[PDB]
Amino acid sequence: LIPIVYDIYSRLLRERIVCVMGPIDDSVASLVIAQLLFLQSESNKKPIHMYINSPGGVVTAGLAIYDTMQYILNPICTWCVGQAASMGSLLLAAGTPGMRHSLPNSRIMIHQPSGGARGQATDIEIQAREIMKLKKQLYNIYAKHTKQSLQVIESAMERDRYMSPMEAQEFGILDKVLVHP
Amino acid sequence: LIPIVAYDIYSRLLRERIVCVMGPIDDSVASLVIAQLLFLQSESNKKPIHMYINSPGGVVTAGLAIYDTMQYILNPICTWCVGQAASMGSLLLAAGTPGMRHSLPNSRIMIHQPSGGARGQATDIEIQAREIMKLKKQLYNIYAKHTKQSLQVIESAMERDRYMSPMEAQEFGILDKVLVHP
Amino acid sequence: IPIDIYSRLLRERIVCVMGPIDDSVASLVIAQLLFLQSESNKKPIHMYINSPGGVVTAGLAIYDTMQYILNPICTWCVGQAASMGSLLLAAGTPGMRHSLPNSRIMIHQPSGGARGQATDIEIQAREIMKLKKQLYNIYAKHTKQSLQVIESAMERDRYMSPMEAQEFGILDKVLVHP
Amino acid sequence: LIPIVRAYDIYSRLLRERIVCVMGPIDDSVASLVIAQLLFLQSESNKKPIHMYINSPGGVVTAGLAIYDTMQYILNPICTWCVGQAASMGSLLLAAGTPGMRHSLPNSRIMIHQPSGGARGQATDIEIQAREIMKLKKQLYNIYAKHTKQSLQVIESAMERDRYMSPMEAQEFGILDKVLVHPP
Amino acid sequence: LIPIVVEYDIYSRLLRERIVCVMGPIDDSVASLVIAQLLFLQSESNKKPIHMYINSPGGVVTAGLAIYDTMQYILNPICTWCVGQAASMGSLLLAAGTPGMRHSLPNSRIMIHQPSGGARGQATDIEIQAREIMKLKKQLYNIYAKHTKQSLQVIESAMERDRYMSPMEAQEFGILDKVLVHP
Amino acid sequence: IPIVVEYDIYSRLLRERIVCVMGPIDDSVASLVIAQLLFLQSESNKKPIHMYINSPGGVVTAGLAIYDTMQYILNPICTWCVGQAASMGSLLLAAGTPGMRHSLPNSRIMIHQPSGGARGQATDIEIQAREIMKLKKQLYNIYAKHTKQSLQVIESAMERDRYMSPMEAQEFGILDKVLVHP
Amino acid sequence: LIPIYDIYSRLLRERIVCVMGPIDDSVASLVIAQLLFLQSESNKKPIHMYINSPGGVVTAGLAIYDTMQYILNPICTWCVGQAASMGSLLLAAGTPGMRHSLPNSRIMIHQPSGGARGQATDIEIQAREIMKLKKQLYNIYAKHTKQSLQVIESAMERDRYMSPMEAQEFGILDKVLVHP
Amino acid sequence: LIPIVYDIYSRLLRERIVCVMGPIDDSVASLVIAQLLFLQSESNKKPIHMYINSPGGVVTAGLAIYDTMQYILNPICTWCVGQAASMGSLLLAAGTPGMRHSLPNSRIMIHQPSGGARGQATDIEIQAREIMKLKKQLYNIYAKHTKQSLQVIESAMERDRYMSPMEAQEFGILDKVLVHPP
Amino acid sequence: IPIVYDIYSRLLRERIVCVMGPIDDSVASLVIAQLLFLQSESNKKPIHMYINSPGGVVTAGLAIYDTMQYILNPICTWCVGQAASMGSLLLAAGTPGMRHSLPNSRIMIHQPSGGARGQATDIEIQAREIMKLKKQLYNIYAKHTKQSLQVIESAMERDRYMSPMEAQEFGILDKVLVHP
Amino acid sequence: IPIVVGERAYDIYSRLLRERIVCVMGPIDDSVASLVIAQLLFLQSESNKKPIHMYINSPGGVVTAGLAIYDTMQYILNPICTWCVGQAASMGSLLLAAGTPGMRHSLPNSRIMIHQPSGGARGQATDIEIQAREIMKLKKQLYNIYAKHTKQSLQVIESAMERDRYMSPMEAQEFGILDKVLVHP
Amino acid sequence: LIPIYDIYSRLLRERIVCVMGPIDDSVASLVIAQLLFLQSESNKKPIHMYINSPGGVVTAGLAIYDTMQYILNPICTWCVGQAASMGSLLLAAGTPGMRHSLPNSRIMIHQPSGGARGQATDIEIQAREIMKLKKQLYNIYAKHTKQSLQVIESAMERDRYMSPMEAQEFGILDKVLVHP
Ligand SMILES: [Cl-]
Ligand SMILES: [Cl-]
Ligand SMILES: [Cl-]
Ligand SMILES: [Cl-]
Ligand SMILES: [Cl-]
Ligand SMILES: [Cl-]
Ligand SMILES: [Cl-]
Ligand SMILES: [Cl-]
Ligand SMILES: [Cl-]
Ligand SMILES: [Cl-]
Ligand SMILES: [Cl-]
Repeated sequence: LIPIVYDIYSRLLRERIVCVMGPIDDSVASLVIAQLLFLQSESNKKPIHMYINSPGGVVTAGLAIYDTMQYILNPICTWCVGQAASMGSLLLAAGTPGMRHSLPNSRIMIHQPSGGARGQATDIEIQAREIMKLKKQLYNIYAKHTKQSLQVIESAMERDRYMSPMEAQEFGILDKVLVHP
Repeated sequence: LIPIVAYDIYSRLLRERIVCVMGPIDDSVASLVIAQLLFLQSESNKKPIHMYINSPGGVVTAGLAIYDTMQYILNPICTWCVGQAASMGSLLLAAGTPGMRHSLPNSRIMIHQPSGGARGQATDIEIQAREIMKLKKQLYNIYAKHTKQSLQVIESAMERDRYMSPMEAQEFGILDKVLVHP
Repeated sequence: IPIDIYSRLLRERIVCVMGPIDDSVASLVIAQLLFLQSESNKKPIHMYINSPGGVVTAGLAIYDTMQYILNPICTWCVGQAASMGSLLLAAGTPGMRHSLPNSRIMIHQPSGGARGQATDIEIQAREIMKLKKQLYNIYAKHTKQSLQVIESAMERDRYMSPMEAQEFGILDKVLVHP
Repeated sequence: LIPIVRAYDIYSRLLRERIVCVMGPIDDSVASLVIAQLLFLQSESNKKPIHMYINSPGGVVTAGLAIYDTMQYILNPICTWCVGQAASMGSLLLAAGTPGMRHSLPNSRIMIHQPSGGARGQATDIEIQAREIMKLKKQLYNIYAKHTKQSLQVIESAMERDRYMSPMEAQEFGILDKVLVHPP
Repeated sequence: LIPIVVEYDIYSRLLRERIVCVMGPIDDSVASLVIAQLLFLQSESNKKPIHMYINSPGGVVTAGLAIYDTMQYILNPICTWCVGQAASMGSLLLAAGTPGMRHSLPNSRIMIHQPSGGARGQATDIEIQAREIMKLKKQLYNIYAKHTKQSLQVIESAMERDRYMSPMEAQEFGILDKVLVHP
Repeated sequence: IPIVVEYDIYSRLLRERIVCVMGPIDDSVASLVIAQLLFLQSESNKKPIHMYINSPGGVVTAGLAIYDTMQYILNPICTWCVGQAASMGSLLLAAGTPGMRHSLPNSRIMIHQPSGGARGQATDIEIQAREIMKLKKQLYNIYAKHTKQSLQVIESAMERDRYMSPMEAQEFGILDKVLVHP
Repeated sequence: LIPIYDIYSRLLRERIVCVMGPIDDSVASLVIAQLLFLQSESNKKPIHMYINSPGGVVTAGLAIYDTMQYILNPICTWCVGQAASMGSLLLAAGTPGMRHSLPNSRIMIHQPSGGARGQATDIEIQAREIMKLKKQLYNIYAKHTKQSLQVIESAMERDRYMSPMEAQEFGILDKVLVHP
Repeated sequence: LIPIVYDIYSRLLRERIVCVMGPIDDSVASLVIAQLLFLQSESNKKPIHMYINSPGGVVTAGLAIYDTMQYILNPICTWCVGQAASMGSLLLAAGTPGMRHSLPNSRIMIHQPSGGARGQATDIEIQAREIMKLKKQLYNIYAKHTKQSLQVIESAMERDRYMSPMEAQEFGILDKVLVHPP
Repeated sequence: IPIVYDIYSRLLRERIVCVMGPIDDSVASLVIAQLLFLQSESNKKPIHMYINSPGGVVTAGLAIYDTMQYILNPICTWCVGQAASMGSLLLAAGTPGMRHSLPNSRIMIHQPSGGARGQATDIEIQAREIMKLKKQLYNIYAKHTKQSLQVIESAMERDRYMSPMEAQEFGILDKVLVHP
Repeated sequence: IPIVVGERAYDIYSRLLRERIVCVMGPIDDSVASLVIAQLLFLQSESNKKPIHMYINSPGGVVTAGLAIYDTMQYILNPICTWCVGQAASMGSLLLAAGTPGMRHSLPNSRIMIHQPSGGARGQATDIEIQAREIMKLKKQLYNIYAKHTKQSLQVIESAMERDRYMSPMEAQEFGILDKVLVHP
Repeated sequence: LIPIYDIYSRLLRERIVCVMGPIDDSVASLVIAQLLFLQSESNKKPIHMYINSPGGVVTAGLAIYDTMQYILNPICTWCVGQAASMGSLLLAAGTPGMRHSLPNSRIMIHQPSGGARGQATDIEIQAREIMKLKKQLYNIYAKHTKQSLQVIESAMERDRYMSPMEAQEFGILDKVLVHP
């Protein structure tokens, strides 16, 4: 359940490896950000490996991890394992250019954000105003790292868009579809 | 528990051309009220119909359904507020025939903007958000039509929960007479 | 439901206000009182009260109907007439408000709830005080008491015996035998 | 909870006036009653028109199609009256009325949208159920295009998302014929 | 709420017209009511035809066989009318109608599939319950092949998974006779 | 539940001297069947009684209660199996008048030993277990009486769940005729 | 579970206080305990406070606010992800010139929400204190944001979301970081 | 409770043993992949032993463990203990050719993946295409390591296919069926 | 729970594996991990297995049985309290002559139980697999008790409770020890 | 649970186990019986001659769990001193009487209860008969064990354990369950 | 809610046993285990017992009482907050002249409560036992408070709350503290 060799996630963290597993929420985001700032505080040069196997989660939690990645001076090497869907695909695409990897049988999914709203009509319009702001804010972030136009981003993320590692490499999400070290 | 006079107490009133809108208003309550308003119209298209309101409100689409049926039928409608007429219950009180909108002394009228919910993708949130804004402006135009107020007064008053006494509701234009028969 | 005993009493112009009082109970009571007024606006109406209380707006709805109809209303407290049940007992026609010897009457300020933003809570707190002032003026009107004593008595739960409620002005006669 | 007006409830009284009420969510229970009422009204007369009052937020697609088939099958002219709202399959029943007899109230609301559903099981069972919900999608689109007199391209474009319409917009689109303010 | 006529609920009013409604899922409660109606209609007249309206997603297999047996037993010609959908045992009752008297509305759909069930207990009880379910599967396949005029090899390959059909496809398969638009 | 007028569909069949044993069999169902059988005997002790069976079984004491009343009344009883007659349902099917036990072609009959529970002290377990073995032997003698089988064949066939086709139940002695047509 | 001390304690050794998730009496007690521990180390060394909170109890937020102002150390507030409700107050409560935010973060300000139950006298008592908290928060916001009381009233009447630049113009934060 | 020697699973990890026990989800997949990288960092030449006793689980979690196995340079010795079903059988076949073992009374099961889909018809078609892609993706992986044609994999995995260790060896899933170490 | 470092780990030093409580994939994985660890420490030293299990998952018990037969170490099985269902199979799987039981213990054997749900095709596959497990368990009991299959089939058709003396006569254990 | 204190931390029950003290408190199930049996075997491995102290404060529990502890108590060569604290009911009374003769003690206000075992049975009639014979064997098995250690005849045991039989420490000594009734020094 | 060596283990090092919260078999077994450990350390050093219990199981309170009276160490009972039901019995069970209580503490005594269900034979047995427990508690209270059995019967017939001075006069205490 938690092997000791020092839990198994710290021994990799000692090798400068940050694991992003399971759904992404404020708990997972705060742990990843705390590890990114600590590894930067130890060195501003050594690269940071980030293993991603997340089906998605909260949008604010994904942007919190994204900003911390795009703020630390260290180059981040993203490694997609199993799957990187929803905000997990953004963290995979937000890696250092040329250092974004994925395994052969992985799968990447992108889609527009979903949310909720309840209250008076004035409160619904305010909350719907921010959901559409996050939608276009995510579209600008994806178009920045994938080198795609906003038209292609809006057309592809209107629905759930699953991609194979080769389909994500050509789209601009990752860079290398590894088959061996 | 509904008493028997054979009918129930509400049907004995329905024979006297009396429709009771008591309690929360949803699809079930609106469907029953509309069915009664059309059955009373079939008996006579001239005899006035009396509507008693003791409703805290409910679904906006259900309240608009009753309002449309009230304005659709050519029968005169006398509205009677008992206890309280809040949310859509206040709209049904003001939707009566001009000059036939009454209220008891210790009644209470509350008006407020509609509330709702929305969940789904960002595209679905926007579609449902405007639709609530369309219902909000649709209610504000109906209130301004029967209360003879401007849209600025309706918007400023119904931004929050606006409770009114029968005198304040008469001064605002919702009801016409504050009855007192001691 | 014995064959309907409440429907039989209504034939003799008797409206029973038993159990708690909510929007459903008030709707039935108001519908019966107006039905009895449509038959005759002169014949007296008997109201049997055995209620532990309930929603305030439901009690005010019954009260306004009681004062609107021209029929004399004889109130008969049986067992207990607490909270809004005490108001309906005192709202009867003066000289026609009765209570059984071992019954009891309770009066107290209205209670409620409020939740939301600081603006909505202020609006709801405004209205719960208007109901408190409105109830005190109605109790002071029918019990022939001043607003000072009504505020001092209804600040907490105030239970009264049929003799204490008669002296306080809630009811008129404490029946021993007919 | 229904008033009693020999005695019957208010819905059974309207049924004697040849009025069927489709009010509330439409499932198999509601559809069967509506189909049973439509069959009984036809067995009383094949010429007298049938009035259908609609106040439904929608429901099961197979339930709405069941009512639609019975509406087109029976020989009686069907006057559809939208009261309150006619959303999802309720809008299809409104547009399924006799041409020229589809009415609505001025503040009513009409919504059309593509069908939804679910699928669970093996990959083979997923593909079978998925192809079925796509056949129902194309089946609804051809029915809407038939009664709204629109092209398939317009129907496919408008029903991709939830499409809310006003009585004036639903009249322009071809769902209803006239928006009534008073009895004609 | 079921509406009331005054010639009496709407299903009781149709029962006097010799119309039995098989609506919703089919279980022992629904099957027993349909059987009680069919045997009452035969006692009233063994010559007058019985009409059966079907709008069922299916249900218990034993309940569907109970209705099918009563259908084939009574001497009355049975006109089956599919409204909405006739799936699982509902498609079997639709095919169980008198030949030439099996109809369906245009936008209906018919689904057929092999039966499903459960089994739990000791290994001896599992083998008893499994053999009985397999006997029901072969029993249904023979009934379908009898009324659809198809071969067992066709029935075995079609009902292996869920097989949805349009009224035109169901007519060609042999489940119903006529697809009706206007009478 | 349908209604006739001249009355539910089961009450209308009872006027034709038909008793329906549908669904599970518990103390409630057994009491109704026995109340109808004794009522049908009070009308006529010589006219036959028809019993339609579509039951998966239930409580054994409830099945024995119906069996006792069936054998006690003087009326001949024609048992008709529709759908399935399992557990005590097969016992009521075999308890019909000899030569008047029928079944539809696709019906299914099952027989099995009784099941139950027992909880308490060791003394209570022994008493409750002894009564279950008495019910088991009491059922086996009743089955062997009406099927004309030996106790051994009844004991070995009912050790596990024994499902039979209508032809297999006719050969075993549970029913007499497998009707493909009236 | 949490990666090994632990990880938050490591950042505390670097004088970093993390205000993550909702804010209640338990979270406020931990933050105040960490702030008092960092002040016991030194009375002038800067304390860093990273915020990623959707809000929470108002009384718990005021507990953190008073502790932030009372301690002598300069507080460096960093908005990560979001800082809504009381989270924006703690973000704006930082030392002037030391209130930062990430580029894609978001700030929300709104009047306090609560509840009241009981009799009319108890409803009126609890309704007063909520109004007092509303003016108390409005005075706290107007102080650090250097805005007028009318602006704070019109802004926090409904929910108001702001980008890091919009909150910098309003007066919540001071510096908006960007691509290094 | 896990014993203490560290825990019993950590002492085996010192002997280069990775345990894939119980159902497979994202939590189990991450721990296995993390343990496989610990053994690779210690040595790229030393073989890794992976004991499997899993009924299966999430397919994406099984593909994650599969990719790490094929990625690392270390030879992997898969040992089927108890059962290797669903993705557990794929991990058993994913071992290095010639190093896939099984105990005599183990049980191997292969079957096509299962999933769910809900939403609008457009969302159903998108998710249905993905389930069919996972189906053919697993079929090509099984065909690659079992050295079978795609025709055989489709027929064998259309339903739940249970295999004895001797049958799974002939099918190509494992290599050796051991009783005692030879 | 008790420390001496649990009490079971202290026994694991003395090459003692405890199989107590219901057996599932969790218990089976722990037992196999202990058996593999004790084999790595020594291939000749015997392994003692104390059994107090009411049974459980059949595949979990088969995983323990195969691991017992795989390792080269002799395995002494000690029945304490009860050894029922798969617990009796592990008791009989010990090294011939090293299968013991306390005097007031209790041994029970029975055919496996399971479930099946789905289409008629799926029922037949799962039913065929349950019957394979039944014959597989029957061959294992006749493998260690040296009884004929006719005796194994007739005894395990129902729940067969045995005393330690009866289980020794049947061949499940070898010694009934009152004192060492 | 508190802890005490070459520098190991000991929970309060391990500190007593180091003094060769096994605590049997609360209900007795497979989990409790497994821990007690594990502790008795550990204390025997340290020394097969030093006495083992067993404190009992149990309301009872599973019969097979109590027999598992009883057999292990009789198997190990170490003399076992049983100390009844609070109450020793159901199987707890059997463990109190299972101690070495002359070393069975009890506190003044303790309470000892004995009764026949209870159980359940569900399934077919054949399964009910099998499970009924098995609880009957356990009943006779417990009666023979009580009659052995209390030195009472089997008939006295059958008459006393038909219902719940509560005893004071003085009554349990006269009956033969314990030897010494401690008297507050 | 455990401040770290935890705070209760640190007090046990000073020979202080805490009896907090309700008293059940779990609490009684811990208190008895601590009293036995503190006796093995020293038979002469006094043992301090801090009591803040609302009461609980009677057999659990009798177990602690029998352990307080069996060890040779003088027991100093210190009532804090409340000592109700069996907590008051353990308070009066201290060494004569070493029973203390804080000024605003509260002592409550009451007859035992219990349940009963089953046949009429089982009802009489369980009721005859709860009366023996009732009379047993009455003898223990009358022994340490030096009151008569008739006074204990009348006092514990209902819930009898006492102030620290009323408990001292009744015989439950010895000294009502104000300062050490
Ligand atoms: Cl970077
Ligand atoms: Cl009008
Ligand atoms: Cl009056
Ligand atoms: Cl038509
Ligand atoms: Cl026929
Ligand atoms: Cl007879
Ligand atoms: Cl500061
Ligand atoms: Cl490899
Ligand atoms: Cl071996
Ligand atoms: Cl010994
Ligand atoms: Cl002492």
